[PDB]
Amino acid sequence: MKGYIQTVTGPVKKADMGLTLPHEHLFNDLSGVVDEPFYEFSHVLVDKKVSADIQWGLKYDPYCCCDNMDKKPIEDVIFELNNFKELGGKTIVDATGSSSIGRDIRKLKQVAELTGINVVASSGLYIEKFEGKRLADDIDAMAKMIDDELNIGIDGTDIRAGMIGEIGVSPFFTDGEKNSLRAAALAQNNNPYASMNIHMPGWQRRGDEVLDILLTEMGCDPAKISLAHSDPSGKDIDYQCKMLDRGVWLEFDMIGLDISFPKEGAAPSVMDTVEAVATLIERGYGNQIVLSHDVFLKQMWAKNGGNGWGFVPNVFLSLLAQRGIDKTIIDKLCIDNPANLLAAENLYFQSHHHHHHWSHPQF
Amino acid sequence: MKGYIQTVTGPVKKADMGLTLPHEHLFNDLSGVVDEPFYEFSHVLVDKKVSADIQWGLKYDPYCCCDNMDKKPIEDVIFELNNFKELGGKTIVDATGSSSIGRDIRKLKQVAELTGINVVASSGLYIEKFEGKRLADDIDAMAKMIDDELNIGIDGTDIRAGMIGEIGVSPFFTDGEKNSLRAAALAQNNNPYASMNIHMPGWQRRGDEVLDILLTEMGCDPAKISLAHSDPSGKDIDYQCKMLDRGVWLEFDMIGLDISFPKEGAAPSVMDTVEAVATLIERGYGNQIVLSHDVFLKQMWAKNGGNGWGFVPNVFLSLLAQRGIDKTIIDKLCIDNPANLLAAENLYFQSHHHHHHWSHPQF
Ligand SMILES: C[As](C)(=O)[O-]
Ligand SMILES: C[As](C)(=O)[O-]
Ligand SMILES: [Zn+2]
Ligand SMILES: [Zn+2]
Ligand SMILES: [Zn+2]
Ligand SMILES: [Zn+2]
Repeated sequence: MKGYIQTVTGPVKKADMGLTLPHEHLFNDLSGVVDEPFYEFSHVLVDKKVSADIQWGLKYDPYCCCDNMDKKPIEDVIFELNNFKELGGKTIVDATGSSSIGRDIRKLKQVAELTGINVVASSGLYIEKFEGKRLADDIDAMAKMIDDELNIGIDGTDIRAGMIGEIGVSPFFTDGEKNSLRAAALAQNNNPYASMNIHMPGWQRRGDEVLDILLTEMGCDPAKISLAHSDPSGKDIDYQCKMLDRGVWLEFDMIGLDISFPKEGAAPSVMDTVEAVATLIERGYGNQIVLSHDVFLKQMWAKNGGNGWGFVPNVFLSLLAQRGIDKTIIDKLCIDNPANLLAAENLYFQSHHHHHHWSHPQF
Repeated sequence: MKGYIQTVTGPVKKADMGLTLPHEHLFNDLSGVVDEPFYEFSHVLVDKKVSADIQWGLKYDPYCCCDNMDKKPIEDVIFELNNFKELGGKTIVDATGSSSIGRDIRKLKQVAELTGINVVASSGLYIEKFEGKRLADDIDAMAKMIDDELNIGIDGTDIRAGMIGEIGVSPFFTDGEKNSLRAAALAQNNNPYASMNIHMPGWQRRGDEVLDILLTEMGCDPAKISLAHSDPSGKDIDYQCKMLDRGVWLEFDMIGLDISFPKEGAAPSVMDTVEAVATLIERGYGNQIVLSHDVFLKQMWAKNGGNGWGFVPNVFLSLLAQRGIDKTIIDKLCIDNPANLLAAENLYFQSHHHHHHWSHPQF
C-alpha cells in the first residue's frame, strides 16, 4: 500500500512515476577495465573520442576505447536525457549500485534538479571482477551497507538509493557473488518498497540457481525481484517461462544495444526482442515484463549514433504494435509495469527495522 | 586473357585493381519513391537531414526520410571514399545502372579524378517499380542501349560503363523484368569482359529461375554473373550451394547494412553473414564469393554513424579471421575475387561485334 520510490531528491508516489526506464546508467566509469584491442582494426579506436565516425568499430570492440569507458560528463547526460523527457519520460533508474563501477550520487542529484526527471539511485555490489575482496565481507556487514544507503544516504551525503542492485552474478557465479546475493536479500527483507535488480550472465541460464537462493533460501517476495539482461535468453522460451512461473520480473534491458562483444556474446537484435516480448505477452506474462536500454557506454548515446534513451518508448513500443500486441498492454509496459516492480510494497515484509536483524533479541 | 575493367577514366588491368568493392552506390537518387511514415515515430524523420542523431529511427524506417533518399553531394561522397582509400582501397563499382535510380556519370568521373580511385560505372535497367514501360521495349533495343553504354558512352558523354547491372529482378519478377534480363544477357554475350550483376529479391529464392534464363536459355558464362543481395539467404545453405554449383558468383553486398525495412524484411546481422560466408568457404566455395556494403542511403555513411566503405575490408575480414578462416583465402576475398568477377574474360564469348547480333547476315 502507498507505494513509492525513493529518488535522489525525495519520495515519489507510484501513481506519479509516469514513463519510467528501470535499468540505465547515467554515471558510470569502467576506466579500470579497458581491454586491449581485440582485432586488427581495434588499435585505431583505443585513443579516440567516441563519435558517430567510429561506430563502425565500437560495435565490435566497445571495451578497447578509453573514452567509451570513461566518466560521463553531466552536459552529455542531460542532453541525452532531454530526448527521453521530450517523449514524456518522467522517471529513470541509474543501476550503478557500487563505487566499483563509478556510481556518482552527487551528479545524479544534479541531473534530477536540472531536468526535473525523477532519478533513482541504486545500492548493490557488482561482479567479483570489479568488487574483489569486497564480496568476502560478512553478509550482515554487506546487508547493513545496502540498508544504510537506502535509508540514510550514500558516500557521506543524505542522498538515498531507491533500488537494490544491480547485484553482480558473473558467468562464474563465485562464492562471493552468492554471498553478495544473500546480503541483498537480507537488505530487501528489511525495506518494504525496495526492488532488487540482479545482473544476470545473460548468455547463460543461471536463473534457477539464483532464484533458489533468493526465493527458496532467503524467502524474498518474487514480485520485488527482477532478472536483468534477460534479452539474450529470449529464444529460450522454456527457460524464460520457468523463471516467470516462479513469480519474478524478466527485464529486457538491452533493447537497441546493437553491439557485439568479443567474448560474452552478441546482443540480440531489436526485432529478436520484439518477437520474444510479443510471444511472452501472448503466453499471458505481460504483467511481469519490464523494458530498458542499459545505456552504459558513450557509443550508446543518440548524439553518437546510438539509440539513446528514447528508443524503447518511441520505437520498441511501435514495433510491438505492428507485431499485433494490444494497445492496452503496450501502454502498461513502460508505465504500470515498472511502477509496480519499483514501487509496490513487498507482500512478505511490510516493516522497516532500525536494524535488518530487528527480529532477534538485543538483550 | 588480358583482363581489365573499363573505368570512368579508362581501362585498368585486372592485376592493378587492388582492394575492390564490387557493389556500391556513389550517386543515386530515390526521390521519386519516398514512402509515407510507416510507424507512429516515423513522422519526425520525414523532413530532417540525415545525421547520427536520427539513426535510432532511420534504422527502422529509412525510406520515409526525404534527405536520406535524395541526391548525394560530391563533398560527402569524397569524404566517405577517403575512408576506403586510407585502407588501401583502389577500385569501387557504382551499381546505379539506370537514370531511373539517379545514375550520375559526370560526378562518377569527377570523383575518380579527385581521389585517384578507379571508379566503375554500370549500365542496366532496374526493377519495374522504377523503370515502368522502359522494360516493355524491344529486347534488341534494350541490349543495344547497354552495349552502347559499355562501348561508346553514357548520356551523351564519352564516359563508359564497365559492368552490366544491377539488373532488376523484383519480388514479382515481372514479364518486363524477364525481358530486361534477356537484354542484359544479349549485351553481355557481345562484351567479353563485362560482368553482369543481378539485383535479386534477397528475401526470396528466385535464383534457379533467374539462372534458367541467363544460363540455360541465353547461354551466358556463369563465371561472369553475380547474384546481388545473397545475404538474406545466408542461412539457406542448400539454396546457396545450389546456385554456386551452377557456376555463378554469390555476392554478399549488405555487409554492415544494419537496417530493418518495414516490408521487404530485416537485414542479416554482420555476425550472421560472417557465419554464412565462413561456412561456404569451408564447403570449398571461397573462390566464388564477393563482398560489398551496398551503400545507397545517406544513413549508411560513416559520418552519420553508419558503417561507410571501410567496413568490409577492415572489420568483416577481421571477423572472418577470428572465425578461423585462412589468411590466404581472406586476402583473396576483396582482391583476387572481385578482380576475377569484374575483369576476367568471358569463356564463351571472346569477340565484341560492332552489332550484338553481329553473327547474323547483314545482307
Ligand atoms: C554495467 As552492465 C553491462 O552489467 O548493465
Ligand atoms: C539500389 As539497391 C537497395 O537494389 O542495392
Ligand atoms: Zn548488468
Ligand atoms: Zn546495467
Ligand atoms: Zn539491388
Ligand atoms: Zn545496389
